[PDB]
Amino acid sequence: GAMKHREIRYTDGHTQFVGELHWDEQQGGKCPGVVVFPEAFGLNDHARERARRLAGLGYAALAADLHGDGRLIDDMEQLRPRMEGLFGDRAAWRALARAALDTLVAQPEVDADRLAAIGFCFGGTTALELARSGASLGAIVTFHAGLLPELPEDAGRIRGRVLVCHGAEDPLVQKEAIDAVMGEWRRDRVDWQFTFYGNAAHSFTDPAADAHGMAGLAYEPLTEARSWTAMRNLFDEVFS
Repeated sequence: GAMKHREIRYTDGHTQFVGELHWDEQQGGKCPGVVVFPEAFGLNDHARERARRLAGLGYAALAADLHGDGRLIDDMEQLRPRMEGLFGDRAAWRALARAALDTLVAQPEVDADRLAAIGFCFGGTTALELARSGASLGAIVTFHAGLLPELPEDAGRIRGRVLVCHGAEDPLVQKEAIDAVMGEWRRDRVDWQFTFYGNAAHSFTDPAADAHGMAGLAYEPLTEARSWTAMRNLFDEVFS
């Protein structure tokens, strides 16, 4: 195709964010938009590449900034404090996620009636927070994402179809948290799907995972391909 990208600067009113929009310049009219939330490191090459791949499918994809000013956490001691600060300030967490969605919708390439969010690890958790906020999203797909309970007011506010792609060997996802979210989605009759991929642990979509913290984080190319296909099948159902 004619894949392009451009820097997008946006804000939640507190923080200045720097994302990246990927799109196919050959596409005719408005196309589905996908927000891409990265791992908790922040907007990195892994997330940019997934936005690029989405543009190759005919979407307009915004790789989102989790931290502000495009900042990329490389000191692993800083990861947990940032994530826990967002766990304890769900309003601020949802505001930065909603700012990314609003910025995506503001782009001339994007069909506001055909929107999705995906996320990797903490980015997937972020995508589910965006769905729980009641944002207008047709589909949400998570990849090796941590899960946590809803807020009470979130009941019935998920409006899209939900697909969780989970590594069955992932030590970082709490089994009680899986039970919790399944229970929320059963109660509210969400159109939800949850796939256990037996081969896979945490970070199974990242070829660069095999560096990090060894056992528990590992690239799994078969699960990467299968889960990407499952995402594409869901998007085709919702968007075609």
